[PDB]
Amino acid sequence: VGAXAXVXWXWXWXWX
Amino acid sequence: VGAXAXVXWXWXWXWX
Repeated sequence: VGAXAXVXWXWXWXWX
Repeated sequence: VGAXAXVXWXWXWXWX
C-alpha cells in the first residue's frame, strides 16, 4: 500500500 | 509492493 505494484499508484489497482 | 505500508521501504517489512 503506497506505490509500486498492488494498491496505491503505479500498476495493479488504484491509479497509474 | 514498492513503498508505503507492506513490502518495500517504509513501514511493515523490508526497510525503513
